[PDB]
Amino acid sequence: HMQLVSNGFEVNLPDQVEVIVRDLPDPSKVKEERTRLMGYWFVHWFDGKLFHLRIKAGGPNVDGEHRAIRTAEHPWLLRARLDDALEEALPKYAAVKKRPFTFLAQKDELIDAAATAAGLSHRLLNSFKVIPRFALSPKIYEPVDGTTRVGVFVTIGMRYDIEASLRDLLEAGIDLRGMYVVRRKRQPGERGLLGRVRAISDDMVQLFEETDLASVNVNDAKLEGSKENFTRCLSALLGHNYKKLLNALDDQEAGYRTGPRFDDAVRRMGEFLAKKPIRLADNINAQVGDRIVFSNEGQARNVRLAPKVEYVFDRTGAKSAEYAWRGLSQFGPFDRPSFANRSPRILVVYPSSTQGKVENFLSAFRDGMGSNYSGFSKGFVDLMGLTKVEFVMCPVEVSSADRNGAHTKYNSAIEDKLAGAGEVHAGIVVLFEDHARLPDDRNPYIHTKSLLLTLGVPTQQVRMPTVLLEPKSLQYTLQNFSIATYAKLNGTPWTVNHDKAINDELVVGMGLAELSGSRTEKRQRFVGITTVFAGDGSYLLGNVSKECEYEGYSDAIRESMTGILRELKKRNNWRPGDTVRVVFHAHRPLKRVDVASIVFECTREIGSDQNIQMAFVTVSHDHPFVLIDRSERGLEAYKGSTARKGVFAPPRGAISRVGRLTRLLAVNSPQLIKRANTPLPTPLLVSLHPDSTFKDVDYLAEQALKFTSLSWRSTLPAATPVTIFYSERIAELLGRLKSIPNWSSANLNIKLKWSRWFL
RNA sequence: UUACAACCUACUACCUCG
DNA sequence: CGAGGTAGTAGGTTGTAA
Ligand SMILES: [Mg+2]
Repeated sequence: HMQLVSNGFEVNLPDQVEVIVRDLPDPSKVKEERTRLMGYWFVHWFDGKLFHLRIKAGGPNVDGEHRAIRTAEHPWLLRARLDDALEEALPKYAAVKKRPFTFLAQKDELIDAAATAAGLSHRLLNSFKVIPRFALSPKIYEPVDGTTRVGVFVTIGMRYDIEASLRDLLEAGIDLRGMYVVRRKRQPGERGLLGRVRAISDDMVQLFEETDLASVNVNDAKLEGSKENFTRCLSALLGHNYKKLLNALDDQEAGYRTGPRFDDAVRRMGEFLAKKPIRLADNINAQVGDRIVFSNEGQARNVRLAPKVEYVFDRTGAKSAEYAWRGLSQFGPFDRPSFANRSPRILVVYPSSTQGKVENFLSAFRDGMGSNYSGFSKGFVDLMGLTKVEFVMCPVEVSSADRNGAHTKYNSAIEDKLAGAGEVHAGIVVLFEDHARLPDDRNPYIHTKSLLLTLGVPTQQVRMPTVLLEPKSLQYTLQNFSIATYAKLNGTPWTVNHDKAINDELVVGMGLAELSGSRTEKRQRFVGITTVFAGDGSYLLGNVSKECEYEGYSDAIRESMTGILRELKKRNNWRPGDTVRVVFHAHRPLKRVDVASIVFECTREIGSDQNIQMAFVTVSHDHPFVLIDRSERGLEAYKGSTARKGVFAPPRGAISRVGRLTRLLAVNSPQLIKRANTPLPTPLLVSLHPDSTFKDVDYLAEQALKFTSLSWRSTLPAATPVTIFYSERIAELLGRLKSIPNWSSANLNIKLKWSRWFL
């Protein structure tokens, strides 16, 4: 876009500050000196050295060497001092966090405002609070390459908090049983979470899944400020008015979170922070400047709009579209000419009592909903170019009220049905809502997923509330169910475009899952790996991981890359002088040492005959940056609407430069924004590891964008590139399956090698 | 567990450097 | 093993399907 406005302001800083520097090779002394010199000096440890900035005349003295520190060369000093000085600039706002300074609005409280707007009241409602929370993050950025500056970035959220005495909630007739409670006050490094409520007898809450002690005094504990606890309290207290409160609260928040309202709030924060000089030290001021923009003015080259992603439906490119569903329904799937299994046999496993409902869903899915539900008129068979689909019906004698034996019944019925039947190529498993979230030792989702994956049969499962959706929602659910089921059968629904530049490119991602059976039990880490290859004008999904242990994960990345390089070379028969590029994706940066051994081992495997280029990229969701497109009017929220959605939301594929290694990428355009009250979106942050030998982060941001469009879980694009997302879905599944009796990964790389079984 | 999206809370980690 | 900058991951509730 021409000009993208950020949520940050320039901070005009002195061009240098004098400081006193002392060697301190042991960081553990810092906390003793910081305290010792409180109020008189700001101190900061960097690079084995203690840096001391005099904030005011007279107090303990410091020894060391005098140095002048030039802000252009070492912005880290004054960046850290700003964290404290912003706090000091706002003495009437109490820090609820430091670094970044985070604080509450003085008066605004939205429960009260929503209650008033809805016409509601209840004696305990003043004890439920939703309060705007602002943070001010000083960040280093580079308008133009080689030149640094510090800006202050403004972000807004809401603190949800339930102040109510547990005694008063019990006495007003809310059932506290099972609610998570936290300490009212926390000490330094003390935990918040205490456990769940078993009972309140006497002056004390009895807890289970406790973290430390098994009981705690009513007055030391509060319900955690979760949506679960708000809904459970307020629905009980307000009954059939609860809906009115909710819709009105949604309106209040929109007043802080939509584009023009966010923009206006950042404006007002800036004007407040600007009104005075912000003082860094006794005789040293900083000054909050203009809003930071991302533009191509005056030899800055800080923004671009990537072209639209093309959804690709053949090996050439004749058949492309801007949207997955419109492409698919028009051309059929990318692999239609070669797809091997025109007559899939699909086992359908379901509670016997849901038979008529399951038959209706199956008819809709297979044969279509017809021409009044135009999102899913024609059905899976014609959609995908198949000859037919045979269902093998597997009813299970199981009740929704059965909490302990549901998994056993599903599995027995599967075994018994399969033993007679011939080959089945996939299954659909239909699940009761009350079974969906049972613990894994008795969960029918995971037990049936396990048994059928062991047998080499991918499944697409579904809950009964989904089976029963009204037809206008059901059409969109059948789109997504269809896309994943076809992919489960080895199909390639679509690919995404790329330009033929170098002689081969491999992208590998890694994803984490952190699993436990409850919130009070320590999570265990598992990983997945997903690979994607450049093909002939479009990107192709490779093989995925079958092992999921987190320990050794850098070696597993290295092993995946070196094995695939070796096989890519044999296949493509690279010529002397060809260039091969390897890109890695994750939600965190790799270690420098691991980058070194990966590069070493990939370079040794490829050999001296080819050039290799390697990039290591972090994709970040939660950071302090927001992009505002003031040109964007937004769209009508539905047909004929004075309300707008995605007002000020940058276009999808907008790429802004933060610094040499970092870009912001806008993914959620007005079209994709859900409703009028949906907030201004945040972009993803794309960061290139400094040790990368391939350096074009613009190219890597556009590539990440394309990979969000490659998901076969949905017609709509994913939140993060499939290299990472598929890996998280694999890690979660494989880490759960680890503990399920009789699970074996043996078929994962045999019957299921081309099955997208993890979608 | 059709999904996409938003939010909230809780939990802690990750990388760097010495 | 700690300073320092940073933000990841899980699970719940509600609205909507480029
Ligand atoms: Mg799925």
